[PDB]
Amino acid sequence: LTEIEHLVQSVCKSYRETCQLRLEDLLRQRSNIFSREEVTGYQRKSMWEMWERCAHHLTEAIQYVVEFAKRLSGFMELCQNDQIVLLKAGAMEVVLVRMCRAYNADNRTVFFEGKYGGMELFRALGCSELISSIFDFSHSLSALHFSEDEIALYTALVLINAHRPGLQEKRKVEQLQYNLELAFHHHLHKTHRQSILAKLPPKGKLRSLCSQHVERLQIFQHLHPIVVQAAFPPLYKELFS
Ligand SMILES: O=C(O)c1ccc(-c2nn(C(=O)c3c(Cl)cccc3C(F)(F)F)c3ccccc23)cc1
Ligand SMILES: C[C@H](CCCC(C)(C)O)[C@H]1CC[C@H]2[C@@H]3CC=C4C[C@@H](O)CC[C@]4(C)[C@H]3CC[C@]12C
Repeated sequence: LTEIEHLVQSVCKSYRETCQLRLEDLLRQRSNIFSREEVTGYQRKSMWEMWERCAHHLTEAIQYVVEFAKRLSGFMELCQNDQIVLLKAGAMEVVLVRMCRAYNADNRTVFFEGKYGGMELFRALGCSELISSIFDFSHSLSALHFSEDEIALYTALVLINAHRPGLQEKRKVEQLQYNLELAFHHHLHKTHRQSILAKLPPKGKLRSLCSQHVERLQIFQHLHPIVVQAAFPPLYKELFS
C-alpha cells in the first residue's frame, strides 16, 4: 500500500534471500554441540589453518551482507564511492549483528562448521580478548530476541548511515536512511516491539568492536593472506590492498 509498507516487505525479502543460515536450522541444531575431543582437535590446529577457515567463513559472511545491500531499494542508485564507503564501515558491523542468530546465550556457544562451540574453539588464533568481546556483544544482543524482520530492518539502518565520513552525495544517503528509519519505527509499532529501541547497542560500541575486529583481520591478512573471488571488486581492492 504505502511506499513504506513495500519498503518493509523489500528489506525483509532481501534479508530472507541473503540471511545465509536459516533461523529454524540454527535453533534446531543447538543440541548438536562439539565434544571435548572435537574442541581439542580445533585447539591443536595451527594458527594459520584456523585463520584460513575463519577468514573464508568471515569473507563469505561479508559477501552475503554485500548482496543484502545490493538488494535494498536505492542502494544501487548511490554513486560507487558511497556504496564502498557504506559497506566498508558497515558490512562487518552487520556480520557482528547477524552472529546473534547463531549464538546460544544458555551455554555461550556459536554455530561453527556444523556444530555449536564456545570461544575456546578458537584458542589457536591467540585472539582471546577480541573473541571474548565478540561473544559478549552477541550475548547482549541475544536478550532482545530479535525477530527476523527486526534483524532485517536494523541491519539495513546499520549500513544506510549518512554520518559515515567520506560520502559524496550525503543528501541521497539521508533520503534512504529516513525511509528505513520510518519503515523500522512503523514495523515495531505495528508489532508492539518499540521496547527494543531503548535496548539497541550504543552506536559507539558496534563501531568500536567492528574497528578492533577489522584491524585484527588486517594484521592476519598481512601475515598470512587469503584470496577470494571479490563480489564487489572496488570494495575488495580497498580492504585487500
Ligand atoms: O567479495 C568482496 O567484494 C569482499 C569480501 C570481503 C570484504 C571484507 N573483508 N573484510 C575483512 O575485514 C576481512 C575478512 Cl572478512 C577476511 C579476511 C581479511 C579481511 C581484511 F583483510 F579486510 F581485514 C571486511 C571488513 C569490512 C567490510 C568489508 C570487508 C570486502 C569485499
Ligand atoms: C568469533 C569467531 C573468531 C574470529 C577470529 C578472528 C578475530 C581472527 O577473526 C568467528 C570465526 C567465524 C565467524 C562466523 C562466520 C560466519 C557466520 C555466519 C553469519 O551469518 C553470522 C556470523 C557467523 C556465525 C560468524 C561469527 C563469528 C565467527 C564464529
